[PDB]
Amino acid sequence: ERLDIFGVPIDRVTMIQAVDILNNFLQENRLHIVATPNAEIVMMAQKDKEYMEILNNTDLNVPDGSGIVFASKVFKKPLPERVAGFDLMLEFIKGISSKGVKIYLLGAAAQVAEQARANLEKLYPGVKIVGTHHGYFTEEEENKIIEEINNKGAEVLFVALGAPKQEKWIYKNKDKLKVKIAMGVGGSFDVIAG
Amino acid sequence: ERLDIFGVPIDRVTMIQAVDILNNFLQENRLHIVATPNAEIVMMAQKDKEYMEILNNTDLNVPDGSGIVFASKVFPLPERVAGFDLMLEFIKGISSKGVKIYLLGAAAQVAEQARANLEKLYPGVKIVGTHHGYFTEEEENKIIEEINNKGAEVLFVALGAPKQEKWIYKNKDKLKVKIAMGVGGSFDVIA
Repeated sequence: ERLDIFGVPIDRVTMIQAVDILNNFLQENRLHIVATPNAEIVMMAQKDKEYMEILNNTDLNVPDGSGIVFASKVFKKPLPERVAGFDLMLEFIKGISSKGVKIYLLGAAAQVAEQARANLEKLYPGVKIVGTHHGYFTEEEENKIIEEINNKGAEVLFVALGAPKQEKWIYKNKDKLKVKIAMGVGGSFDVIAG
Repeated sequence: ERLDIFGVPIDRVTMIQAVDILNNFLQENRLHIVATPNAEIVMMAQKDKEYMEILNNTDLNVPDGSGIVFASKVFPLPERVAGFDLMLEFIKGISSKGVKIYLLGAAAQVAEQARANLEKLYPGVKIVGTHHGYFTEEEENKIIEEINNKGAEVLFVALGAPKQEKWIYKNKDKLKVKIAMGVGGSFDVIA
């Protein structure tokens, strides 16, 4: 089920299998941490012990980009396909948009997650995005942000802070966040906000 | 020819067109800066004025990943391209042409392992030198001099965005290469 790319475990999953695993996570009443490691993240983890530890403690590590798939070719069972973290997020949203799954968007500059919300509502009619908040917050602002996420009863939280900040923030707040899925999505809100 | 994605100019090119442009850059006696902007880079450039300036002064910006292509759907980029595949496809073509390549970046012996693996993958490839990326100021002088003395034409900079673009741009008048391109974690995955 998993392969090791320089200490980083990667779930041997296709896009469809990753979406199915995320849907199954919604049936388990606990926080699930999802990361999408790519070649850049593997490189970063070699120099960042804390990041390497987090990546070894997530519920699902979906491969992102081409580089990580190429690295897996050394194995008898390589990674089955090239997956983009961006496409995984959209495909997962698409499926839950008709199920009433409460989504929270946290990250990017002022009004970017609001614009992303407006655009996702047009793209996926019926999507339930319960709240949004910018990603250039201090540690002081953090507790009020987590309280709003929890008060709105969010089931899925997309964290557009960029790697490794997004994984580190989720992991540090793993016992505070009352969501079922927390997933780092990097620049995904910016490109949907157009 | 170029699309603006939140201030970042993106060359409206397919992978093959990008490879053809890079081949043509080898015929021009000047440094060409190549970046592969993705959604993450676009986001970084909104808060980093110096990075935004560099991305507006590169010779070629090839789209990387799905997010940036999705953003272009407003009016689009012809295809989803990975910067990693662009690097390999460009190496593949120049491996039989004697084009000198320098590998700079990544931890300890990763760049040298990447060199060994590229020599197996593309027989005839001319990688004249390698160096790790966690270098000091005194080491930069030695690296730049090695790059120029060995006569490298193509430089792959595996330092990660924005460090890779910033390092190339700061040293744009020191580097005697025809192409300098940031490649992120590309050496690690070839090693």
